[PDB]
Amino acid sequence: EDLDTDNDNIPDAYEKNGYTIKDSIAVKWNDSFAEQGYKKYVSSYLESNTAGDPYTDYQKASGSIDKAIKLEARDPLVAAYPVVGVGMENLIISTSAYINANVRYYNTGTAPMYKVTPTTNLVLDGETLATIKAQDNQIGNNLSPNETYPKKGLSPLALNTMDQFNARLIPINYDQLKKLDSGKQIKLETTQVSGNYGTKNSQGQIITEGNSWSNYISQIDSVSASIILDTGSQTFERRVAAKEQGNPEDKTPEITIGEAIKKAFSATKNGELLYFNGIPIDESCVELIFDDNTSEIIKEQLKYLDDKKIYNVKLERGMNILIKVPSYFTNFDEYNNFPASWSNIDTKNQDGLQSVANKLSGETKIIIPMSKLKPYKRYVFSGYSKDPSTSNSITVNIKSKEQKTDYLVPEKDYTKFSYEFETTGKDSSDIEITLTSSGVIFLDNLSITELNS
Amino acid sequence: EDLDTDNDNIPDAYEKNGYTIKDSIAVKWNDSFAEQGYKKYVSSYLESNTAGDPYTDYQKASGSIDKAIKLEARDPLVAAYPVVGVGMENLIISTSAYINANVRYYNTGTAPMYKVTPTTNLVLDGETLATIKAQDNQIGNNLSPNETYPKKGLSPLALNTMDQFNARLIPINYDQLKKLDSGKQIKLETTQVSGNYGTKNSQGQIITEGNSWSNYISQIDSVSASIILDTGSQTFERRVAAKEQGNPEDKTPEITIGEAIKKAFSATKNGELLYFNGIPIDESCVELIFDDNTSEIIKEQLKYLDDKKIYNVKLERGMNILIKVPSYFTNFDEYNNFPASWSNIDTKNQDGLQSVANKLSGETKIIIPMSKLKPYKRYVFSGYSKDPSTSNSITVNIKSKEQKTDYLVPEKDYTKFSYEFETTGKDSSDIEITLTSSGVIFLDNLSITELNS
Amino acid sequence: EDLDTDNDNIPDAYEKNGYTIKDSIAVKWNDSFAEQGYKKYVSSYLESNTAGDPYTDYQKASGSIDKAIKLEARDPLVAAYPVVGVGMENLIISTSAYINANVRYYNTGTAPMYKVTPTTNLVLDGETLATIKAQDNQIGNNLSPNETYPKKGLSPLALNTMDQFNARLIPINYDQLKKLDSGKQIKLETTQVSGNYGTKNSQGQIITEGNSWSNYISQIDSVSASIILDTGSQTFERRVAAKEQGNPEDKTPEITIGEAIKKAFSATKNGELLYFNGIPIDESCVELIFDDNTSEIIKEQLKYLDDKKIYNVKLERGMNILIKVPSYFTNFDEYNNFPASWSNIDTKNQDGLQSVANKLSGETKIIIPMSKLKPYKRYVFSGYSKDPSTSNSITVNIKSKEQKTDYLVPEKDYTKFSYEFETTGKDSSDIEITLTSSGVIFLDNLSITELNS
Ligand SMILES: [Ca+2]
Ligand SMILES: [Ca+2]
Ligand SMILES: [Ca+2]
Ligand SMILES: [Ca+2]
Ligand SMILES: [Ca+2]
Ligand SMILES: [Ca+2]
Ligand SMILES: [Ca+2]
Ligand SMILES: [Ca+2]
Ligand SMILES: [Ca+2]
Repeated sequence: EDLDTDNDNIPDAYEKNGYTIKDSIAVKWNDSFAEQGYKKYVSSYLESNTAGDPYTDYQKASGSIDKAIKLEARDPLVAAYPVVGVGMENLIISTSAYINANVRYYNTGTAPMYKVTPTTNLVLDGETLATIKAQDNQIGNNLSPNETYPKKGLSPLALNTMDQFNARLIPINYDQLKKLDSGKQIKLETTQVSGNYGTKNSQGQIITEGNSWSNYISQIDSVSASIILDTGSQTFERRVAAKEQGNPEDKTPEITIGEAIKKAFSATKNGELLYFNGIPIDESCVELIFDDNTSEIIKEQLKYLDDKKIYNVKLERGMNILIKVPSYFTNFDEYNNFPASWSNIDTKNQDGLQSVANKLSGETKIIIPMSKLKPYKRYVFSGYSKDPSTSNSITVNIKSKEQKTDYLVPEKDYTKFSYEFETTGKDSSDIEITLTSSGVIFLDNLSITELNS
Repeated sequence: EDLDTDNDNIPDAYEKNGYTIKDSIAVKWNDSFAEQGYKKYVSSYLESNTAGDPYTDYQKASGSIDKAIKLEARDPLVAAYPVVGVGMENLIISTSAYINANVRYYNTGTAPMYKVTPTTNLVLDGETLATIKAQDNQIGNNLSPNETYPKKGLSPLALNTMDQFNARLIPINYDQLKKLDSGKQIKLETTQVSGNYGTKNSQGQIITEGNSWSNYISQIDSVSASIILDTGSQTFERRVAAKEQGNPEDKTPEITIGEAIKKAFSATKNGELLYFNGIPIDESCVELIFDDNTSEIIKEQLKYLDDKKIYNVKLERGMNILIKVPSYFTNFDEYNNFPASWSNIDTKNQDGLQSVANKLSGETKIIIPMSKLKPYKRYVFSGYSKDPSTSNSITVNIKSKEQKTDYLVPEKDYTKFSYEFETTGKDSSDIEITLTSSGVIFLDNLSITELNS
Repeated sequence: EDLDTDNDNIPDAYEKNGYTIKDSIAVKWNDSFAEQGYKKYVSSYLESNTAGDPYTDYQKASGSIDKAIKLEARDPLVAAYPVVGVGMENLIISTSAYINANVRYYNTGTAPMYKVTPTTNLVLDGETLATIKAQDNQIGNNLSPNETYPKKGLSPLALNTMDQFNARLIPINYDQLKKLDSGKQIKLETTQVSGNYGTKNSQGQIITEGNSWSNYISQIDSVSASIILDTGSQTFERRVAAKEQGNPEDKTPEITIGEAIKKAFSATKNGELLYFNGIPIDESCVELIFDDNTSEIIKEQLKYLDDKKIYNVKLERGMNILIKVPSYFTNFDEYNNFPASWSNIDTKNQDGLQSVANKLSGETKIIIPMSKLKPYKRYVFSGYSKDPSTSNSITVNIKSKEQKTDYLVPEKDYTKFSYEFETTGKDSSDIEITLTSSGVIFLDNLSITELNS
């Protein structure tokens, strides 16, 4: 109808159901609008800023905001939130002594952040040497998403001043140098970052002076769940709005984990498979990492669902989700990046997850060279196994810093198994993997994924 | 009706009685609204800000305030009040000499506090070495309730500057080092903290510039009673509005201590039992600590009440209440965390406080290992005893720094007994507890609670 | 009609089709208006600022903006965007030691930029010595396009102060001088530049105080493609607005690469040939340099087009295009700047690209003196070859740092061939070029172009 409780130019009936923006006006969603390229939006009819960002639902949906904001933040359920961190490129120490850093700022959010003023800590071993706020020489005027300051091809900015105006960074005593010579080196971490956001005033100009991102950080972090996606080299962090559990007046729409991922990362869905930029981010092709609360919530909710899939679990406020695209992934259909081919593989099957499976009759042993491996790193080998007989056990031998010999009992249906090991030393013993089964098994989606060192 | 004396969008009749917020409008409370999850609110019809905070009754009730504010502060009788303290994580001294601290700020209130600027004192023994206000490098942009700055996983921020811009902390003379070498160490206490609160302006943005928390601290502290709850590791401080005694024009609603606790901490009530987060905070399961004025007020009011319970005493302005969840608690029904089982215990009874009691025929002696004990600490052993005969006396022997031998005369009904002792030295004599009675007694709710060292 | 969705004084029908400004009002475009000197403008009817600059479509089209802005930015599809860089004219080092620079700012954009405050890095070899922001003494009040500060005839401005107020630039230790004496010299690069833009207020005056160019840099860079033109001595950088691919609500007009170049550089078109300032910038007379993404996009789009020309490819958002006017260019019609004439050239032909071709029967060898050559530089020799027989192969011998002997198979129609070599040392061996073919070939548009050293 024409009822607007929160006065954001979108009718309450349109917000409760689907709606789309055409010619800068909101209209009812129709299933025939998807082939033209339109997207269906849903938002709370009792709140103008469903996601908690400075931009209302209408501004996000109609694209009436800064054009450097990523389109993923045009969804009213996805918050435009800059994530900025400081990377320490180089360290210089020279005479007490003086210390200097070459650093570069990174942005992994959905919104640009003007006037970047990071605050950093200098910690050697537990003890924090100094806390430094960015001075006038170390302030970035612009920082667009998926971009750095200084940009690519430019040297990292210098940091040598402790306080305002002119100052020199200096350890308090010779003990710092004494423990530096022993073999202890210095970290750098970011405690907070200050910056501005852009709005259009009554004169049509863009102002970024009185608009502070710190006025919305606590609000966004309290009404949303965090989803992080790592692709080995690039990382993307997103916040998705979720409804309150015990609040009856909370009208935030409810979406699942897969729907939230698709909304936050704008991943193309080809019927059922989900692709980010041609890289499959489907549930069975990636590693999912959760904290204790999210893990227990998902385990509790899974038993009440017949499908029993992570992507079908309703998103809830306070969730932290990490997605790790496997470094090595083979499915015997369209991708096999392993430098060395597997042993005793039969592709003549039709019982696989997507197209076919691997009919293993005996054992499979793989020799992985360490040239394409990262030393001093923890890895996880994951896979999907199928055994209708449920009478054969699989024993696995993994070569690592400590030799691992483990046993597994496959189930009737496809079951995921993951084994964690650690590799230390580049010029060390070669990594060997072996798995032997009593009879004939089905294997699919074998992955090697890096974890924290 | 439609009479609004204070002009806060809530009718006076609705405020005097119960009311609830539905579709952003206030409506009469109905007993059938509780099963939908709604809450009943009451507030003064002669004051827009009943609790004394910057947010009016309508804004609190309808949730038109900053979303990082805890839901306990959505009650008009509970004030959104940040409680911020500075914890001194590490101390570094090195050459006169120079001193540096690694500190972290903590928030235990219901509202976020922006631009945290604490003021701290450096006291060694009585004499205050220096008073330091937080500089630009030591200011926290955001500080959400139940969160720290820097957040978990980040090193504590450094403090080495005395005055504005650039300065070095330094003792005035060698006497400081002379008495430091003797074995005297340095404390750190917070005298005041400066910060901002968030409000939405006419343009829909959030501004935290001219909004100071110091404009409301004295007002809140003068029209409210303080309730603190300690759970061994976490502490929560709340302020609950109370009416003036001699003022006839004060229309603040009157609530009891149990109702105030439930409102302030959002504790679930399962008929009669009260739980915070699964931890029972019922009157008989926790330790209640009061100052002299509150103690005498409660003792005076108890004699005029037939029920004779602390939680049924009307809350009054100026009250200070402390709740300490017992470290060890046994009730013989659903909880027994004592590492060593009790002696001569008979659970076959039906005269207990909730389900059953302990039928002790003789004596009970418990040997508590000091591995799960805190040395150099004062402890209290509390319990509930019942003796219909009223002819048997109970003598208790408690091993501590000084051996305690005390006598008790149980009453006809259940009576609470508390004994205070001190344990000194980790590698000291083991703690022994014994209590002997002439005949058969009923024992329930035995608790061991830590006190100040 | 009279429908204005974005309220920029231009009807939507006029924006969708062509329109022109007459007597400060927008009117329908007519084909008879071109002979009077009028230009046809197109812009999005759903956005007031199609290009993303602080000036709306009407202000750009009608010339209601600062008069120092170049007329190329009067097109609503071309953004008024200043490009400012710092050129290091001289370096002085003298005693640790002190360092001073003589520098001059350059502007290669379409808009003037007031209050220029560049930020620069001092890098010797990887390590960044210091980052310096322009102080009060090094700020340029005005910087017009194609102009410098200080202007021509004035000495470059001095830079010797590191921080605010008064400071002296100084290396941290003697290691800087130690590696300077070895033969390592210092670069200077610009990380960012701050400045203002001019707008007219309600009183008719021009204000450049609160108008910051950093509020529009990220917006312009995200909705436009960059085109750079280098003419050996002068460089011009432009941004041309392009539409979003997947957005159905993006109404930005679509133009080709040649049309975009003509719009951005105001190049006169004499039917088909395109001239910048009498220098032909036609597709076959210049070198086109693309990044990987633009190269693959253009290759993909070319196969779907019958004409198969770069200038007919539709411009797309995110494109980076570089145009290099060849240093030496001969076409046997109206231009031959080679100091030494070619060998075995027959101009009696009528099958050339524009007027005639070169009928080569045998081989062509050219001796190019190094007096008009730049030592330690990489060069490219390009040309167009035609062979209807398609039975003769052409072998080329190029003298350089390494002697190059390459083979080529000409096609039936005109085909472009490019060969890259490097010349090192002014007092080195003379450069020789030779190319021999089995039979009779057609040669046209022979060019020598400088590349990066
Ligand atoms: Ca609405
Ligand atoms: Ca809404
Ligand atoms: Ca498969
Ligand atoms: Ca009222
Ligand atoms: Ca009121
Ligand atoms: Ca009991
Ligand atoms: Ca228009
Ligand atoms: Ca327009
Ligand atoms: Ca020609």
